[PDB]
Amino acid sequence: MSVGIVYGDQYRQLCCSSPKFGDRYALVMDLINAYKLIPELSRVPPLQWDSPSRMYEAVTAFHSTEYVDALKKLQMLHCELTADDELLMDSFSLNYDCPGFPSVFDYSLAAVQGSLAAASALICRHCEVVINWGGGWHHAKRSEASGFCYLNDIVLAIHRLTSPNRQTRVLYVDLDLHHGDGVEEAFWYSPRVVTFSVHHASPGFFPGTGTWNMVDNDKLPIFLNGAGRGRFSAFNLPLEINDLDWSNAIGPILDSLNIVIQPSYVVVQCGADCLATDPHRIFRLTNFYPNSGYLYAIKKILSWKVPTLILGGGGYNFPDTARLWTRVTALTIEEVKGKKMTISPEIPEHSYFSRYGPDFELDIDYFPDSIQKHHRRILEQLRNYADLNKLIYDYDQVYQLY
Ligand SMILES: O=C(NO)c1ccc(Cn2c3c(c4cc(Br)ccc42)S[C@@H](c2ccccc2)C3)s1
Ligand SMILES: [K+]
Ligand SMILES: [K+]
Ligand SMILES: [Zn+2]
Repeated sequence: MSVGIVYGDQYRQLCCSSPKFGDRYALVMDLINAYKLIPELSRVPPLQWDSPSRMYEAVTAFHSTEYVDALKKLQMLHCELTADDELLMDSFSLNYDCPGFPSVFDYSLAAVQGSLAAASALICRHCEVVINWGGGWHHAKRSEASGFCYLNDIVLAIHRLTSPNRQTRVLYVDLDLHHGDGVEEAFWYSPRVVTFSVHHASPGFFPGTGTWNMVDNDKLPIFLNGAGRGRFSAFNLPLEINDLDWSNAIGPILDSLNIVIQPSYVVVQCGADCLATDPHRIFRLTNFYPNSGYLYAIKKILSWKVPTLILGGGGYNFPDTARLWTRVTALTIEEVKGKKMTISPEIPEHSYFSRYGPDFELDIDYFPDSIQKHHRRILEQLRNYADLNKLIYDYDQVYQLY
């Protein structure tokens, strides 16, 4: 019922203004349009503020005044650096892996604009599900920029998320290869927003969080999962993996969270760093139809009949990221609108066609205990969280999932 997608001319220009990603958003958008999926999707234009003060209020709802001012100064100055300017940019980590360029603030803000527009569309009940491939930056902190993430659109969108109903709870699920540290930290003390991440964790791997907590004692390391009343609310799955193993690792956890928490809204990060074709070469996820962990997770999330917001994020293989996200968009249309879509395995000729070689197939050119202990730990954590928040559940079906 009226799936949503976020795109616009200025949105296209500014989302494709990052030297790291280049024209990834342009390729993704052109691949959705080339398969004639745009007429099956409702346009959600990015949200604009009537005054710069309103934008400041919206952004600083999570971030700090000094950080936003420093990012604006970086954008202004890049359009040499003084010693004090270098010092201030280093203090906020506005360099190194987050380099400056003339459109840092504009692009980082456009991502938040799209995410907040999707949030408003979900709240107003205009769209059952809204999609935004220009956002999904889960590494941005209050007073820090990490992993080319300057503004955390996810945190602000979740915060923005009335009928009589009752207390509102939002379930965040992160499928990026890297840990959702920013969203977890933002809602570390909040039980209403339940943050879950599935990621790779190895020593020296960015960021190194979402795994066993290293402390100074002889006891075995444990998993930190919140504080105060937001304790036991942060869930993380660190994995050392193919589509089937990833699907079996994710399924029971997300089903248990949906059953227990009973959230009003769901927000999914679909960063494409887990693809086997990704240059990082960590996980072995694909985009294949016959039954891909991405598609399985998305379908199982959509099966809950809960309003959902899908975001992009990580991914360096722009054509294959576009293939994955186009398949995800088509499957969302099929699941929500109830209208099947027959995606042509041969990629239609379009603008960026030349970059989808050399086989020009929709499927990507790739030819293909820890988990049970993790399952038990997350099951106990979910039990503790449910008892802490006094949630009603049978404690029998959830065990049967595992
Ligand atoms: O957006 C992301 N996930 O969603 C990211 C994951 C990793 C990131 C951070 N990073 C890294 C490189 C790099 C080159 C530019 Br230009 C800008 C940022 C960069 S090479 C590597 C590296 C960094 C530091 C030292 C050695 C190698 C990791 S961005
Ligand atoms: K993740
Ligand atoms: K939390
Ligand atoms: Zn990533």
